[PDB]
Amino acid sequence: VNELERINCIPDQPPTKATCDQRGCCWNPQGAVSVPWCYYSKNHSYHVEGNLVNTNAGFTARLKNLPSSPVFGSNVDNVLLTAEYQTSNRFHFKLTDQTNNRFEVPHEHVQSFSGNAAASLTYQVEISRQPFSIKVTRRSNNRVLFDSSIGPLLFADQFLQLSTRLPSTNVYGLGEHVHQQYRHDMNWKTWPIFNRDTTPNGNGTNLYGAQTFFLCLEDASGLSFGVFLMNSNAMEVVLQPAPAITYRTIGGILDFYVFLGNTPEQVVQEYLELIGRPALPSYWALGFHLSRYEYGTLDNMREVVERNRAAQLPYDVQHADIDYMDERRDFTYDSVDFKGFPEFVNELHNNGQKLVIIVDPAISNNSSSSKPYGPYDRGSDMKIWVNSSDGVTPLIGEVWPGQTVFPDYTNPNCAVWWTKEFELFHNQVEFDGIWIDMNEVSNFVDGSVSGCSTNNLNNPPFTPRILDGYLFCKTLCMDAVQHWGKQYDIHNLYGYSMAVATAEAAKTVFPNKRSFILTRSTFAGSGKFAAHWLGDNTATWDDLRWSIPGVLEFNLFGIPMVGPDICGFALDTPEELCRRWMQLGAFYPFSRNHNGQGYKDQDPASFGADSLLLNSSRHYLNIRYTLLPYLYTLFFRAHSRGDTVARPLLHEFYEDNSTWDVHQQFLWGPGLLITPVLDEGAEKVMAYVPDAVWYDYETGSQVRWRKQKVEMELPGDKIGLHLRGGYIFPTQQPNTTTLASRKNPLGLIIALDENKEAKGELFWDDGETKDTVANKVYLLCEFSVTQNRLEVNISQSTYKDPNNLAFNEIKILGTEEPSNVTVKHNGVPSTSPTVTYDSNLKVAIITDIDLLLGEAYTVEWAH
Ligand SMILES: *[C@@H]1O[C@H](CO)[C@@H](O[C@@H]2O[C@H](CO)[C@@H](O)[C@H](O)[C@H]2NC(C)=O)[C@H](O)[C@H]1NC(C)=O
Ligand SMILES: O=S(=O)([O-])O[C@@H]([C@H](O)[C@@H](O)[C@@H](O)CO)[C@H](O)C[S@+]1C[C@@H](O)[C@H](O)[C@H]1CO
Ligand SMILES: *[C@@H]1O[C@H](CO)[C@@H](O)[C@H](O)[C@H]1NC(C)=O
Repeated sequence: VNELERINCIPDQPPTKATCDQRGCCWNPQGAVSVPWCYYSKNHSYHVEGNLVNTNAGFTARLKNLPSSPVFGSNVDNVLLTAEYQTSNRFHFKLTDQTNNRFEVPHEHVQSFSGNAAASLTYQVEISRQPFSIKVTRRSNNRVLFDSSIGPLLFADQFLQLSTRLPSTNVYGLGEHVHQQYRHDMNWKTWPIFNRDTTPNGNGTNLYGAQTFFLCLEDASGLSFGVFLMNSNAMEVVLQPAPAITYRTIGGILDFYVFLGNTPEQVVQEYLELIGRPALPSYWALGFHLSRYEYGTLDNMREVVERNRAAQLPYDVQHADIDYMDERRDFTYDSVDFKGFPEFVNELHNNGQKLVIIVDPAISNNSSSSKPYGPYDRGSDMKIWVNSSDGVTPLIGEVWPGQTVFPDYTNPNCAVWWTKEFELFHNQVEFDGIWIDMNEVSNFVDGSVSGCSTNNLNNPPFTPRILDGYLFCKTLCMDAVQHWGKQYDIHNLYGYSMAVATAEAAKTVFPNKRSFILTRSTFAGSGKFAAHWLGDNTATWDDLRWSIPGVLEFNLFGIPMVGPDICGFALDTPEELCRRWMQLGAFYPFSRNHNGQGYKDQDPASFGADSLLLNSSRHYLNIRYTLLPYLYTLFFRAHSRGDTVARPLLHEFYEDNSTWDVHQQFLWGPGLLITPVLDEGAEKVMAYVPDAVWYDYETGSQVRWRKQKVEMELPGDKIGLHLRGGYIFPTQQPNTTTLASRKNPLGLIIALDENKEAKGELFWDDGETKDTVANKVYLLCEFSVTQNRLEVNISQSTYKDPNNLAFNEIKILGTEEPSNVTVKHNGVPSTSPTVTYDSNLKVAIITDIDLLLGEAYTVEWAH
């Protein structure tokens, strides 16, 4: 037994031969660091009893427990395996207790499979019976993708474990954590997953959300696969250099999906087809957002808003944190410090901006006839609180307002209550979107104001290595009771259920609009409802660097609108760090500068009306806004097809092994390469330039670099931005708000490849109506350039923007001088446009043209 393949039999304590012998495992203390001294033997677990049975969907097998001493308690004697060949690219298998119903995640999107095994499978499944293992191989090359035979199946009531070999070390995903790098360290690493309010720092703890998905790039051909575990109990995932991964959970069932794709993008698409593709955001949510904890007063907030508006900062959204509230209570505002809040909301709206308000789940229980607190009275009337273990008394904890009860968003009636609270509050403050926070759920006491009873839920036989080592730390008692079940089973689902309930509330408060929901805690599928931010980071260079893997991983998870707090939540931010973070932050799919309580101001204009930081911030935000039609179309593809938005280099450049661990650069979609300076004092960045033609975004000059590491010169006012040859990028003249920018002239940037060809697309709808994609009210056009000729081709034409939008500029990169430029409309000539040519840079710009959005054109030229 090769030491890299040993599966640890003593995860719970310092390894001893005595414990090893008792557990019937193998003892060998002579390995390298982290190699398990005690590891499972060749036959520990389950065997198949009798024959497999064909079903319409796949097959079932009965697994029988081989005799073994009970380590983490009540072992499951008869296990049922149910396997379903759900699609050509997705396999589903579950291990359940044959004679008892167990908790299964009540997911809102995923449904039970009815139907027949798919035809033309890209995979094969192989079951070994003595001892049990399950293998999933790729049919084309027989590559073993999933293979549980490396370790036992373990299945006790509060301890379930299965391992899989992996075909490579290119492993990406799992969450929510700060991994620091994007490609996984496979060198004996354990990642705990249990929704927790904790600082995203260098300690590798469980954080706000629970994401069990990972993607593996098998080799340079691009062939990739993914694995998702549908389980919401506390768990940890163990990575080792075999390479192999082990999932270790403390309840529910092992419900696994395996996805195959021809590229990393296709694996993500397969995962999202299962779990739910992300919502198409409101176009305004793609703009820049500004926020802080404790402006203190509306006057102070209003002063910040005004100096950034005075600076002409692209600036769509203002967030109001708990300081707007009357003593930190939801659905109120402070009538003294925030007197005139409704007038301020009108000011934002008149300026073409949006208000996003924070709402916390926990509700103050302080109410009397003397001073009623409406949300609590109404919630108690409807009996929609999380209860203590007696099943009848609302659990009391403590959050921002003091003592609180917690809504049980798993109860359908709770969404009715929540909806009414928002309707009532929206009648006072006409906010545009909702930021749901502290929804792990976060509790300032451990469990409840009276602690937690000692029992198998609060104190289980095995505890994954979660921060502080107790499940109820800074959250609710594990024996608290909700509609879907006990907190032990549904804790990781709280913020998911809250986001589902908040989207329901939006149906009434914002009829037929998308609005915007931003959530802290997530589960698999949360992106269908909400954006995410990476939580309470710190103003350090480490946090700046660590942000990029976090953004890429949430894109894998189908929450593409993701970003950190730009400049750093905790601590005063250094000018240089904030300047670099604003440059990079202009390109986070969710772009928000947010700051903690009491720290020095870090809004862009606070650095000086004429400062390098403000100038550069404005410059790069103006570039972001210019590329919004491109970014929005990327979101359209995430929503409709399941593509990533912020995308790892390796998803486009998988043939090139130098991209497999790149985490200091990323792409927008296939075509825009972003190269930030991430090191203090630096005016350079060591960067990778992939195997494509690349053009400097601002000058349009073709770089000489290709497929190579470079030292990119990036002075204090620059971030690297390069356009990929072969792509056509739709643009729109920027303005300080997207309300205004969407009325502006459009442009095309044609970045020619080595063959002088390029292709692109543009999605365009009204930017805010819900279901425009499902109801087919949108424009989708395709651009292609193949020598001497641009074609604009319309594939869907069921929305026509009333603002007379047209492409009034075409910039062609990598071209010899165009002559005789001719424009045809539906094949019919043809006015001569203006052409400007830079012969040193090989850039042509065509102007004095008006190609109406939604019409077919051909633009032809000679050389
Ligand atoms: C939490 O406890 C409350 C009682 O405090 C339960 O309320 C019941 O709710 C239903 C309406 O759905 C009513 O038919 C019952 O009359 C209520 N019971 C009482 C005693 O008033 C509530 O069901 C509990 N929640 C959970 C998840 O168990
Ligand atoms: O006092 S804090 O440190 O700021 O509290 C944070 C943690 O709960 C934890 O660090 C401490 O409670 C334990 O020391 C909490 O997450 C802040 S919330 C999310 C943020 O984005 C909003 O601006 C804040 C107000 O709504
Ligand atoms: C930009 O927006 C302002 C409103 O903030 C508007 O007055 C102005 O005309 C817009 N500029 C255009 C049309 O580019």
